[PDB]
Amino acid sequence: AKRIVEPFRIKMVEKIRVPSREEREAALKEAGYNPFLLPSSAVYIDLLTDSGTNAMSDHQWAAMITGDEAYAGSRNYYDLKDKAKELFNYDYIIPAHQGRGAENILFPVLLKYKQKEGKAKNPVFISNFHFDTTAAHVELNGCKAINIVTEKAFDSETYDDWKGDFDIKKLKENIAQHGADNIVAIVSTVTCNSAGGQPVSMSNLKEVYEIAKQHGIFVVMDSARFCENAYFIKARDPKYKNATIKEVIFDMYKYADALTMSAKKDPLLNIGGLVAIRDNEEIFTLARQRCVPMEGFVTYGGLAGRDMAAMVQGLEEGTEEEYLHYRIGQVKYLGDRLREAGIPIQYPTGGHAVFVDCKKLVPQIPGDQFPAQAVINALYLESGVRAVEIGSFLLGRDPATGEQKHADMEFMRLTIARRVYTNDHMDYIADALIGLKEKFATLKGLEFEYEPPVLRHFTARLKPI
Amino acid sequence: AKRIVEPFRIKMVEKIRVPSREEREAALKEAGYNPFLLPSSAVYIDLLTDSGTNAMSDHQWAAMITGDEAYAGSRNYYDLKDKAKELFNYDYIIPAHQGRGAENILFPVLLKYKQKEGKAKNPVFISNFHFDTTAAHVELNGCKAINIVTEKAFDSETYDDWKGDFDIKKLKENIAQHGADNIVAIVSTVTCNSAGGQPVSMSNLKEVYEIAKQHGIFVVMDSARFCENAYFIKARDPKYKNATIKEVIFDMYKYADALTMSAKKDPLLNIGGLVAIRDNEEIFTLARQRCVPMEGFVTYGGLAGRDMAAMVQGLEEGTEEEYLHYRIGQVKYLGDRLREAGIPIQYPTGGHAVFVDCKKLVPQIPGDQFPAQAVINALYLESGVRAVEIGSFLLGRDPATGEQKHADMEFMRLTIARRVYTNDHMDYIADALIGLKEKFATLKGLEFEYEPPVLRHFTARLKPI
Amino acid sequence: AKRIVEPFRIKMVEKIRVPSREEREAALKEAGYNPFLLPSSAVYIDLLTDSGTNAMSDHQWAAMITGDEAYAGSRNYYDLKDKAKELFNYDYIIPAHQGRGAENILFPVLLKYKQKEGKAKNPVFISNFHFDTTAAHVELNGCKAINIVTEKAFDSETYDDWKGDFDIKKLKENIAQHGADNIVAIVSTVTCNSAGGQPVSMSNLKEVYEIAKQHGIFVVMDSARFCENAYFIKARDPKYKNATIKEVIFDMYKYADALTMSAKKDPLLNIGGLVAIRDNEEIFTLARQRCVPMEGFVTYGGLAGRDMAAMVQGLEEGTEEEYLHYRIGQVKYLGDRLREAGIPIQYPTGGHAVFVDCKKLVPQIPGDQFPAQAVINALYLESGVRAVEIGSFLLGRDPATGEQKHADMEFMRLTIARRVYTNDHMDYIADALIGLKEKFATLKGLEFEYEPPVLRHFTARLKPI
Amino acid sequence: AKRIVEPFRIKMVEKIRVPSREEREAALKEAGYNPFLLPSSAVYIDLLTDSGTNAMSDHQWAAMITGDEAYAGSRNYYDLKDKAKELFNYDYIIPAHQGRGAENILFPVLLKYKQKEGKAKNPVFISNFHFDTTAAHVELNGCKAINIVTEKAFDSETYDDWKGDFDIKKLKENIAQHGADNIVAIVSTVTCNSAGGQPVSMSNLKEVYEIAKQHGIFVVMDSARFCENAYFIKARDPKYKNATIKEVIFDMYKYADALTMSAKKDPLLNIGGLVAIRDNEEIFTLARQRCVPMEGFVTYGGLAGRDMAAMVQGLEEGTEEEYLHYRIGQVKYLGDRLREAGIPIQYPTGGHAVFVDCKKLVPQIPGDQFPAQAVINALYLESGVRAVEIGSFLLGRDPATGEQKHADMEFMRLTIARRVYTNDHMDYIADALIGLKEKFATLKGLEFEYEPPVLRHFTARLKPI
Ligand SMILES: [K+]
Ligand SMILES: [K+]
Ligand SMILES: [K+]
Ligand SMILES: [K+]
Repeated sequence: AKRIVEPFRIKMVEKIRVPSREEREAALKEAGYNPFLLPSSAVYIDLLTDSGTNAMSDHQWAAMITGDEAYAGSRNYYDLKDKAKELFNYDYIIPAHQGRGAENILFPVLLKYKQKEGKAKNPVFISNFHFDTTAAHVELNGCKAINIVTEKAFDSETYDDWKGDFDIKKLKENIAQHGADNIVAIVSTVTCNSAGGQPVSMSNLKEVYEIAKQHGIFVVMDSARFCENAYFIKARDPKYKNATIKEVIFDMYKYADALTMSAKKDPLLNIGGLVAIRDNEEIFTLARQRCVPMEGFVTYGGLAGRDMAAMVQGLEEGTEEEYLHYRIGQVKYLGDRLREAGIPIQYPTGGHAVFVDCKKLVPQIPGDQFPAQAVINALYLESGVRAVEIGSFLLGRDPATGEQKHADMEFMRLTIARRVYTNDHMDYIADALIGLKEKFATLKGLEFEYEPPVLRHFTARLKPI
Repeated sequence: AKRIVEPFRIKMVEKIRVPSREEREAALKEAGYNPFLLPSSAVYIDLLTDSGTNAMSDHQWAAMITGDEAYAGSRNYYDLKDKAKELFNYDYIIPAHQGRGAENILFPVLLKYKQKEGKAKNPVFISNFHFDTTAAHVELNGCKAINIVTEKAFDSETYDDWKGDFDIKKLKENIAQHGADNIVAIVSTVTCNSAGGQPVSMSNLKEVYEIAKQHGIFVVMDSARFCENAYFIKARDPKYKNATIKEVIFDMYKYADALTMSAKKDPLLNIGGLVAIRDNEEIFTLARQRCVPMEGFVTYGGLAGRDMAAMVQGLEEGTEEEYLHYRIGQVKYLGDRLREAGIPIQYPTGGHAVFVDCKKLVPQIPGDQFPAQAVINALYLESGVRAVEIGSFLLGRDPATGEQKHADMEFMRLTIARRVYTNDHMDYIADALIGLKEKFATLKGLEFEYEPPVLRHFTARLKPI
Repeated sequence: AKRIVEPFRIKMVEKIRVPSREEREAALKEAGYNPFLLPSSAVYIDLLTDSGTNAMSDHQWAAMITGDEAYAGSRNYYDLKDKAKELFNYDYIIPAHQGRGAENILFPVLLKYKQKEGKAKNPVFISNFHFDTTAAHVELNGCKAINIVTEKAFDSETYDDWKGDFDIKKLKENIAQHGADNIVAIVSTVTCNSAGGQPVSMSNLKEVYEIAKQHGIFVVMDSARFCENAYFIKARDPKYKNATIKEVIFDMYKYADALTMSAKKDPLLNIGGLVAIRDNEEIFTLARQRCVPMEGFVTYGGLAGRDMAAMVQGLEEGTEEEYLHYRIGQVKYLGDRLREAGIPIQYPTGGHAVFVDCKKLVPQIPGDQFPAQAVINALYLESGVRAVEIGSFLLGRDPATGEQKHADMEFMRLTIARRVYTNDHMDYIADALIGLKEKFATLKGLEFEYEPPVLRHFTARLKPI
Repeated sequence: AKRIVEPFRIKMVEKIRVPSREEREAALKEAGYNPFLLPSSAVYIDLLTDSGTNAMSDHQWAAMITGDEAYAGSRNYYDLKDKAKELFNYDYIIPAHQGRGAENILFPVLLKYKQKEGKAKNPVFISNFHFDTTAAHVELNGCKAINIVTEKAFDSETYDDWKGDFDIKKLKENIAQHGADNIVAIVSTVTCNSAGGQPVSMSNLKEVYEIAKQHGIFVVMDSARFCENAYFIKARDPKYKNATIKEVIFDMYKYADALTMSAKKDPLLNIGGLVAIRDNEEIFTLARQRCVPMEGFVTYGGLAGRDMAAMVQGLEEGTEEEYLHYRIGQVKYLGDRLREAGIPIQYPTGGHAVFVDCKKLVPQIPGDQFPAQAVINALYLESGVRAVEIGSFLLGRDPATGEQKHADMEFMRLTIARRVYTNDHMDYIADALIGLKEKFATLKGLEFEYEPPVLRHFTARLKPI
């Protein structure tokens, strides 16, 4: 396992504490054995997500201080528009308060646009893998969300360079089965979050786009982690070996017609989103009409002018290679410490998180007793570290039978915020999990106390068996 | 006119400039004669709105610096929940990125809840006056928005203590006409924005609520300007003469079942919103489910933890009587300067803006040629001041005929941001408007250089006749 | 009296409060009838000084966030060096923590340098008027401080364009009487602080410098209020009518060999000082050797890197003409309000304060009972405003007699911080003083409760007679 | 070597870069082969000092935003006064812009006070080891500075718990030789900076004070690193094994009459100093009289109000045992990596820095050709790390001989700022120096290209022999 040194130094700290074992026990109980309900004051290292918890630089804070709060025509709106043109070569932007706000603005518009023509009678969206909010917006607008990530993604321990790739065969099959008239859009998720933050190669992006253009399908690049994706392209694709990260990004965006982006990820913010449209003025116009009632006036889109200013600077900092090398090498370091100790993970590690296969750690716990959640709860009780479940607890029940939907993998996600934790915090997390090796055998499994009909993952209360 | 001194001093300034008249001319020329498309660098004093342009205190900025960005369970979410309980006595809160995000969360849920029971077959919402985003969410959810503000509001020059009051007779008629089963909710807007920022009295709020409860109708308090409303109750209602602002606020919230709030207004923020629900756990639960896909996870609701922290401090600062007395006395000063010089305004002045009747100043320009906007542009070319048109340009066309709807008022809104401008900036606005008197007579009227089917006012290109 | 509008708007406020009469009585008593000993919490509007209490801009605070804290070689040290070259054309700088720190570095060095040659046997310093700290350093180094300001300065009510000028006849007499060999340096104070913030004309600066260079005397420009001085030159000297403020500044510094500067005045800071030397490398080298033990390493001089960064931005903002016009116009507005009510002031008003000639207000109080201090205390008690005495209280005892040294003028200085208070705060101050008109005759006078041997103006405890 | 994990996480970063070798070479050349004249932009990791380069917390930054800039009676002045009472039990404070400002205020006053009695005819100061500025102020006031640190301090590789201790026998001998009447003060430096940041034991501090009080000698505690000293007492003295850090601190200050403090060290600030006097009101009054001309008015002492506010919070954070354990453990980590690799260091490591012996690394370079500076320079050329030479280049020339003074040691000081660098930056430094091992043998030595008289080390330009 190799530690990579920060290409920055610390300028401001925030105190963190390890609550006592007694305090953690009381807190977990109070939270109904569901870490999502814990107050942040009961957490030492928080690995719930890499969304909006990042540390900004002094230049981002400085940009906030001088941000223009004007209701219309903020200076920072124009700077953001120029930044999006510089990075992606896209001519239109609509700021949004966060990624799911950008989805909310654009997706209904793309459906309406396909329907206007008389098409989209049985509308679907196709993606390598739809993130949870993205799929939620697809479904709320009456469409079907289809995921066709390569099957190499489901082979956890086997190394592959590009586990976020679309399965091209399945794409062609879906187009023939549903008809191009029913495909509202293809959503290319970079990096492919739900497959473990695995990169999509340039040639796969290009082939997907070429096919889409042969059938007139609109392509949207879900870009929360577009920089981590570009780093991996540069690291693993010989063709981009000597290219700068911005060159890679520039080529990637040749293969989409628009982007939706959570700026809470790669652009190193605490809040913020964006819609950028390459050149379709009609889509831009319609998306602006929806922006007004849902997010805000079109030159701020539900953000303070200081957050647009921070976004402009964060977009530049998120592309820097020295930073990306360190950031992703840190996630790899954590992954390697775990792997070297016999803990099974998705390998290789993606850009922002390490996924631990809990099935192999607790064979005695059946899917429906949430084995990944039992590991997470033990980790919490043992170290004050908060991780999140990507398994059968999250998957939920089959609506037709009302039975626990079958979960192929029982993952614990160790999600890492950008520029917040050092490699010694990474060692603390790895030692806590390795240390549970002889406790895994005795873990019991959990039951429901209160099971909500929807979004159970977030508020269900549980109890050990 | 009486000037009231600031109960604070200046700690940080932001530079503003009066572009040269040719710059102004060039700018307005280039903006297609429509100030909602000017960049903020073309503006000297901005009076477009009082939303999100406020100046925060040093305690608000300090609260931002230590705000908790945790994804779940932020410390500032708990502080906000306690502050809402303290101010309104409401037990449930859902943060939102801004007021229209709170409307988007709650309104669909209220409709579904009324329909769940089998009711709401021809659904309507009734308000003293629906703000523009509020009415847009009502209509987007297939409902009708009915406004029943007292007719005293339309008598501009005649003083009345309570021009934002609901007409109780029209309320009872609407209930009988539509049926209580069709009334999804009553929306009490305080202050009554669309009537000129005019207060709703405590006895009117109470009567509306009592009637609503007889019929089982849910009442929502649209609270962007609740503190300005409470100041006016304390100033004009003998019953609250010796009460504190917080006591007034506490009594007001006994007359609603929930509130929607743009925290960009009275709570003195640049971004931020809130949904608070008094005690209906089921509505809370359903609103939480909608919050997730639209705004964000339920403990941050599309806000950075630093903005929840500023919001807690801002809610406290917004209730301070000395500040409210100053703030509202500044708007009354600008109004009195105008009134004393013979410019007709809605009187008395509301909490946050001065409304000027432009029909009376440019009689030769008919509604369809935009009298208010020609006043607005003139005001921009002469002084760099950007005001907003509340008239024929804003009213729009009637889709049935494509007929320019008839406005009964051609207003110029002079909207004032909190703690940003001095009484001297107020004298600059008034003198510039009083300096136009000779030119009003020679004012032309504008034509459309480019007109859009929706967002007219935001994006239409116009040209002088 | 004419109110001039701010060329900026407010971005951050600081709450201020009027303590009750009961609190003000208690506080003044506790501070032994000496406002210098009051806590800031017992003060409403603070007019004690215009030093370090200014309001910075958003660009100044932004500059502080990215400031380089490096011990040696800070980026901001090089920016400050380039800024001093740009403004003054001086090639060497030494930062200092504030203006008396710059005096402490430079004055000892100039003495030593004059003595090295065998001169300076009975060393003196000559100025138009030595500020208090400046004279203190002159005396601490065993030298005599001589002040030769024009006699027009002592004629309060009679207008003169240049009351800070040096009396050229007295200069030539002093050179002849002491000998050029005994004159360590001439100190040109701009504006002339002790004369009421009155400007020194360009032709007087030039004449003084030409004379100094005939006798080989070193000239130091005490520059705390160099921008206020430059504004007055542009406003009153026909030769600079069309010049920019920077052109005026560039010409003024042609008439000195070095400068000492409190950056807490015109450069708009809360802390900060500077030594700049035109071209004498030897003086620079000696001043750098003294800087090390007294202030800090030579590339920070007792300042954080964030304060050097703010100083670079402040230096530029302090020169803006629209800001100086407003600022100086605010001080003239307060002075004109007083003059129009028959309150005798130094006229015309200087750049940063209004001086109220208290000998005329309180004739019944003789110097040694401190007339100006009697006015200040009554003003404090009546309004919460804190001002400062520029009279016989400050003048202190005669070292020969041990009795009250005789005082020319008995002034009350109303010192105005930059960008902090509005013209409504000025009205407040003027109205409180004007409202004391009838009380002036009966004012009792002051005795000592405790008199410190030196610097008694800062800590003496006094009692009302 | 053991890595200790941070008891905080990162909230703001500052980018740092490793110049290229080319750049590195160019820059060092341009700088005259001397790192005290390099600009910070040519440095990757800066180990010049631990003074004022620390990272503050979010609570410190927040405290700055609400700091009171009042000229007199700032709220923060009173908070600081209470804080010094709480920590040290001292009743009087005088803020100072930094530690040498505090020395400048107090030392001349102690001299004068001893002389007032007719004593101090051949005045001396005695310390375990006077820091450089401290000795400079002693000498500038005509006194002799005597250092009597235990001889255990000069035995680099031999472990001793208390290498900063005074040699009590030499103390008694010096008192007998000079006479108590000539001893202006004893200065107890904690930790003992010049001995390598080595702690002074409680029992040594107590014994020194007891002896002083018997002779009537005033004791001053030089407190820049009082918290690091307190940590070591708790770690190594069995009597304080279960005491809190604050208890240890409280006891330490029982053994002094006053303190001088650079708050740029343990209090975690970028600027700031303090004078605190236990109970001698006369010393306090005299020190306040000198504070006025040299530093500022007595309630701010040359600091902005925001820096006093940060100091109050910094003083509390610098006492936190978890932080101190991490901080001191990080220095120990760096020392253990060097020692485990065979690099000779002062052992055990002190609180804030690692001292390396370059005499043994490059025996082929005489003292006069600068053995430590050639390690530093190559260290800089290979890694971009800047350290400070504590040896022959620092030492100078004997005043009466004028030849290169004999340097006992040829120490490279690796000084570590608080909360700025991670343990991976520590590895980067350890690796850079370890990887020089082979390469050391070929090092040449350096001569002067330009050697200034008394500003040698900061200024001399040098070249390689
Ligand atoms: K966040
Ligand atoms: K805003
Ligand atoms: K200050
Ligand atoms: K510093």
